[PDB]
Formats: sequence, structure tokens, C-alpha cells
Amino acid sequence: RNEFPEDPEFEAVVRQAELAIERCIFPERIYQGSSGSYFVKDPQGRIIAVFKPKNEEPYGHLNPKWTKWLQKGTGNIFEMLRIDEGLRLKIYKDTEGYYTIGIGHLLTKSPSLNAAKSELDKAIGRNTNGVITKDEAEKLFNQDVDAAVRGILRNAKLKPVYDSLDAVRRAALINMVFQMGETGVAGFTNSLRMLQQKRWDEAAVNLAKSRWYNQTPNRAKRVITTFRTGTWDAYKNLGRDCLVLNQGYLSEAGASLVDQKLELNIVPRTKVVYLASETFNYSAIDRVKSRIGLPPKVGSFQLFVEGYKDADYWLRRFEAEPLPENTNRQLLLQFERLVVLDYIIRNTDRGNDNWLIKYDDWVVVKEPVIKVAAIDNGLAFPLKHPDSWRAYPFYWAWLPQAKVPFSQEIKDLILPKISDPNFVKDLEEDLYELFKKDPGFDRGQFHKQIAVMRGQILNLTQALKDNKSPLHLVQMPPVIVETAR
Repeated sequence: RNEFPEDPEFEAVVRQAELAIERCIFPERIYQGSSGSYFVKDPQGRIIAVFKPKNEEPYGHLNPKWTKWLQKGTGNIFEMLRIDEGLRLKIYKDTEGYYTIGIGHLLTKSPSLNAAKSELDKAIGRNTNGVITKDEAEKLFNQDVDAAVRGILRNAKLKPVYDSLDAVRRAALINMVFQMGETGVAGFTNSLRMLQQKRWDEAAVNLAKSRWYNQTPNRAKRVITTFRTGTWDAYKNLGRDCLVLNQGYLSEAGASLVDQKLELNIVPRTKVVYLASETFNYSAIDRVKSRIGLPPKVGSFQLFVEGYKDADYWLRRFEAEPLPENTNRQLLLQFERLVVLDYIIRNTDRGNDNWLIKYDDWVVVKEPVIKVAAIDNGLAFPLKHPDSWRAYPFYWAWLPQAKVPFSQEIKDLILPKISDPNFVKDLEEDLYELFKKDPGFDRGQFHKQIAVMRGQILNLTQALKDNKSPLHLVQMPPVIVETAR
């Protein structure tokens, strides 16, 4: 159901896309991405668009690279525990204060370091002097995994639950029996009944209350959601606690929405579009029912623009052979729009590869020589400000152009809009109408997104009024505007 009466030009392109698929000219997947990005083509084979299905997103269920991981099933227990337990080659104390070594291997509960050390020589077969190798630790690791697996199947209370769990949850239960051991996990008897009956939101509360979890919550919460959601998402990107889990396509489209309203026109038109292409990556299930073909995938659909190179490419040339003032001033005006965009949507990833430049008494306006396209916007709209601004900065801030004070021209375009609360309200409603279409939408998550955005506008407004530069703008302490309810 793809229709866009507001943008008949956009719709026409989409119809060429579909029709081209019918004729078996399929969108081809870019390898120069690292996700599910495709080049949409028209019946003549030309590239009209870039398409990024939701489910092929880096956190996406159907991403080809991480499908192999999903094949493993329980066998991901090795990697799963490697992440939680880490690797150390010399004796240390665990969270409870007990002597540990290698990968989560408990030597003893004794306070004596040589108890642990004696016990360690037994295991390895030599005099270790408290230091082992990577391989020795790996050898301990397997046995401890085996011991866990054994512990579960040898236990009357534990085993039934385990057999009823899918391959992924099973791995989670092993995780527990790895940390607390057989007997310890069997004191959870409540939750095991529940887990067995398949109620996920049921058990996830009760696991929140244990002698366990309190000691190691950072780890514990990682399992609870592996039980609840039956997926590996908590072990993927647990450093991007700044962004929503799998809504990049909406970011992409949202960025273009914002651009439209602010009238920046640096963002090639991007909308939510459904497509089916034999070239996509589908579940085995889906593949079979096609023999009534493949279902449409939901994704971001971004128009393709020609004549552009990477920002880095042009500035390199402009540094050696500086543009004439008037041309160079067209760059600067394009740059501000970018700065306004990224700040408003709070982009967390913008490099010199992420935006593009093109360098070439009347009723009509002379063409611009220079023009800026802003691509790859799916990493914006964070739930909150990054913990360390240095990790997720605004890169262009270190460019010399960011030192130059905001032009009156941009202020005239943007200040009347962002000073008008009914504009910002309308803008928030439009974003809501976009984001809510996602099955995994959460009203509470949304409010935080809006909060950052409302705080960014707050900062930008006063930056523009004071005629501050872009650089001085990002030095302004980040804020959020939160609704109390």
C-alpha cells in the first residue's frame, strides 16, 4: 500500500521501482555498506533510489551478516559467556569477592589466594604461578559449559523447562547455571514454572527480584531480555544505549521530514516505502510460500542524486585552490543548513563521508554553483544525550567553516519557524505520525526523543539570536525538555 498524494513526484519514482521489479530488474545490495542497503533501479537499469529495509538493519533480524550467528542456536553460548565473563589470564576476585580466573571460572570460595592457586594447578596440570594462557582458559571454558549443560539435564526441576525452551532461551538458562551453578538456579522454582508455560513478561519481573541480579545487574538484565524477547539484541550494540534499537529507517525518513518543514532541501526525499525484491534477504519460511510471491518489506526509500562526491573530496581541493569569495559563500550557506539539521535531529554519526557536495534583472534565479546533499541519516533521533560527547560528537565542529558566525539569511529562514511553538508542535505531530506506524513503537520512548529535540531547538534558537557560530553552538551544554504528565 504505497501512495503519496502530497508528493506525486515521489510516488512516480516508487511506481517505476515496483514495475522494474515486476520485469525482473531487481535492486542490488551494495557491498560498500555493512547492512541491508540496496540500489533501486528503474526498467532501464538506472539507479533511482537507495533502499534500506527495517529488518535488514544492523540490529535487524534479517541482516545477512548476523544471520550466521542466528544459525548457531544455543551454540552461541560460548560467545555469549565470553562477553559477560570477559578474559583474564591471572587470578582476580569476582563481584562477590571470590577468586576467579580465565573465563568466569570459579576456583574456590576460600579467602586464601593459594587455595585458588593450588586448585588451579590441579585443573591445568602444571605449576601455573597464578598465570595461565589463552588456550588453557579456553580449555577450562568448554568444560565449564559442559558442566552447566550437564547440571541442567541431571536436574529434575531444571530439565523440563529447558526442553520446552527455544534454542535461544536455552542458552540463557545455561548462562545462569554457569554463574550460579545447578543447585542455585533451582531455588528460582517460581520462575521456572512460568518460563515453562511460555509467559515472558511474567518471569522477567520475578528474575528482577533475586539474590542474583542485585549483585550483577548489568549482566543480569542482559539475560532477562534474552529470556523475554527470545533474541540476541541485548548482546548487540550495548554501547549505543543512546539510540532506539531498530528504527533506523524511520530516522532516515524523519530526517527528510524535518528538512522539508525547515525548507533546508539538503536531504534527498526519503519516505517509508514497502518493497518486494527477489534479491532481498528473506526467512526460509517466507521463501517457501512464494512457491503469491515474497511479502513486501518495510524500509527507508531515499531518492538517488547524481553529480555529488564525498564532502572530504571537495574540501581537500578547495584547500589547495580556494574558491572565489562568492562561490565559497555558497558553500558556507549550505553548511549552515547541515549544521542546523544535524543539531535539530541530534545526529550521532556524521563524518565527511556522510554528506556530499556538488561543484559545477530576470524572472528566474540563477542556478547555485555549489550544493549540499545530506545522506545516511538513520543514526539520529537519540533517546537521550551521549554520556561522553567526545565519543559521539558533531564532527563538522572541528572544521574551520564552523567558526564563522551564522548568516542573517539562515536566521530569516529558520528563526520564524522554530520560535513559533505551533510550528514545533506540528513538527512533533508529524514525527509522531511517522514513528507510530512501527510495530515496536513506544509512547514513552517517543517522549524522550522529542525531549532531546525540544532541547536542541531550545539551544539553536538562542544561538541564532546571539549570532553565535556553529562551533559555539555545540559548546552550549546539552539539555532536554521533558513533559511531566
